[PDB]
Amino acid sequence: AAALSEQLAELEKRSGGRLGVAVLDTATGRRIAYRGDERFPMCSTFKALLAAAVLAQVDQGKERLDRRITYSKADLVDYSPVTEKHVGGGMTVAELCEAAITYSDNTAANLLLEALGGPAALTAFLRSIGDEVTRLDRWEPELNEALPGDPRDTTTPRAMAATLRKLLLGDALSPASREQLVDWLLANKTGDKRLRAGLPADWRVGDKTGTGGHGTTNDIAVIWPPNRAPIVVAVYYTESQADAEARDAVIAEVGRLVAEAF
Ligand code: NA
Ligand code: NA
Repeated sequence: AAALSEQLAELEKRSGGRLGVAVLDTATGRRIAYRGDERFPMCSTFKALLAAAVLAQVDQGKERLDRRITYSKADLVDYSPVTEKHVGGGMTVAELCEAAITYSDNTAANLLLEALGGPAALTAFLRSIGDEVTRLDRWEPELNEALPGDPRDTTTPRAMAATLRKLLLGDALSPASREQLVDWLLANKTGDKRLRAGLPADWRVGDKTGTGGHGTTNDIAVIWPPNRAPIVVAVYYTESQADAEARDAVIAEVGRLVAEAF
């Protein structure tokens, strides 16, 4: 037999690449990590944090979810499945948050960054809620480059699990904004082959995925088993030589290992 952290090490060994995991069981405070303090490229997982920062502006009376943002075809960057349909007519701030979170729409994220004040404003938001580790440096789509050894646009699994707990289950947002943020992650459409695929069917998942260069596949989540306190799980996987479906399977296996331990 072996501890969960040892099981994750064996998963890493047979999969190749570099795997980072942090888990927090909020019932007990049980915490476990594997490469929990190493930096990993966030890729789209930052969009959960971006939406939170926007909601904090709403909480402060500095932004409105129903504000309509009009843009142009010149704004469209790689991978924008929702915003590329709304150059005509635009989209509201809420719709952009939903697109960014549930479809990993890259232009939506840039438009929300523009509304917020950019990557330094998002990073400042994170410092203000006690995350001294996570950093957004670039805009879409360059922030997905995921160069090994590059500290730009990175987090650690422990920092991200702590931040996601703070945002979805903590004091950072108003009750209404916290509910809205949870709502968006519960509605995610990009995660069915990742953590969700390894968890029992009646566990409820709110998650945000990330995908990038140098074989990067990520998934961060708050998970509610039936009639039980939530578990926060952050998974970062990079420097893999495996194809996208195989990397999804690595994350799904982390989910299964977590479900078999907890
Ligand atoms: Na910790
Ligand atoms: Na593939």
